[PDB]
Amino acid sequence: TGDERFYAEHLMPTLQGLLDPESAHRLAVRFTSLGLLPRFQDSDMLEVRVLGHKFRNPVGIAAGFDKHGEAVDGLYKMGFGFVEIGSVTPKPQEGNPRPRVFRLPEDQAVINRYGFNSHGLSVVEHRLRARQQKQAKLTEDGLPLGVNLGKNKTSVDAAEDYAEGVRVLGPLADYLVVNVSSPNTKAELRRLLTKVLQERDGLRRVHRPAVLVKIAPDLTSQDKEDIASVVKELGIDGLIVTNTTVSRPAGLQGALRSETGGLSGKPLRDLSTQTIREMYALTQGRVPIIGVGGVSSGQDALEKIRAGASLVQLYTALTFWGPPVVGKVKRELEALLKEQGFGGVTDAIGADHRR
Ligand SMILES: Cc1cc2nc3c(=O)[nH]c(=O)nc-3n(C[C@H](O)[C@H](O)[C@H](O)COP(=O)(O)O)c2cc1C
Ligand SMILES: CC(=O)Nc1ccc(C#Cc2cccc(N)c2)cc1
Ligand SMILES: O=C(O)c1cc(=O)[nH]c(=O)[nH]1
Ligand SMILES: [Cl-]
Repeated sequence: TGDERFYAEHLMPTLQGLLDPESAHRLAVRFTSLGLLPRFQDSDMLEVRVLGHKFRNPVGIAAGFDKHGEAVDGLYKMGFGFVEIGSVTPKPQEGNPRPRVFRLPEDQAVINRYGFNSHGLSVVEHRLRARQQKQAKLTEDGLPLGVNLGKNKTSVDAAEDYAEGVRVLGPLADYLVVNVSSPNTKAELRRLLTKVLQERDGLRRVHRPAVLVKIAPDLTSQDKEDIASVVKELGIDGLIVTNTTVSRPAGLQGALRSETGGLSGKPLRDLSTQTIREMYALTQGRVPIIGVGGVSSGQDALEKIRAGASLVQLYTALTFWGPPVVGKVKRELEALLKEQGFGGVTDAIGADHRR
């Protein structure tokens, strides 16, 4: 380990006693944008090709860490195979009043109710424009960029909010995420998606992103049936499974366990894996899934891959372990793939459903 141990057992715990969660978040974004990051060689086993793109490795940074697109380059430096920014809202909005981010150290969990604090499409548009061609080279080198699209608190036409997002940031993105799963803000989902896809199809070819839908882990069985049906009917390019949970699993110990918000981290892990498993089966393994929820090790990552994920993301784990957790997850995942007889990540995708 080395750096891993220093960060996990000394640094992060020190920073956590000195800074509230949102200050820590804000300072992490600044340092990451500045390249102030701890100083793992990518191997051919971790490469994934999906959503029409090469991913040097399958470990991405989930939405919500870089909501405004300020640290994209620093996140590739940290070793993420792909970066997702957002959620971005059409117009700028401040989000919920503070405090709105809460630490549950005894559960390796976080509760957040940011409320889609966003700089807005226009600010984020120019931020991405200033590095558009640098990003084109990154994408070509297997380091793609995703943009997560939200809706303003006050909007009166949710589908037009997403359509404006497709129009404004779609041309700068490798894939788009239609986030219909924040807990902080069937033919009707079909209405929404039909309209996002038509707007996406209306973009010039070199500027035409894949479109993914991100779902909650709190869906009824009927909701998952209806989502799987529409996704396959409309040709949605993939799913992100899952957002945070508004449930509170039995056994939470943190004093702030009853704060309103979505719960992330280790108590969400297997709820998210089970939702990946179900969605993979309802879509017959034909719809790429990015698996997200409580990933902090190679075993966490592989369990979601085996359940049906082509790619994984993490966020809360970064808040406890720091940047070295990216190399840790990737090192452990490679070793586990060899240990279980998988030629590479690709071979492991959905492996549980074939056993
Ligand atoms: C503080 C915080 C903010 C988040 N903001 C967003 C967001 O704006 N949009 C989004 O789709 N997901 C958001 N998420 C969800 C993450 O992208 C991810 O789905 C979730 O936290 C599970 O992964 P994790 O357990 O590894 O963190 C947020 C999560 C956290 C903890
Ligand atoms: C809620 C939340 O976002 N929490 C959080 C996220 C990230 C960090 C960090 C960090 C870090 C550590 C070393 C170098 C650099 N650039 C950044 C801390 C807290
Ligand atoms: O901005 C938020 O509060 C937020 C959005 C989202 O999609 N997920 C989450 O946990 N929080
Ligand atoms: Cl648990």
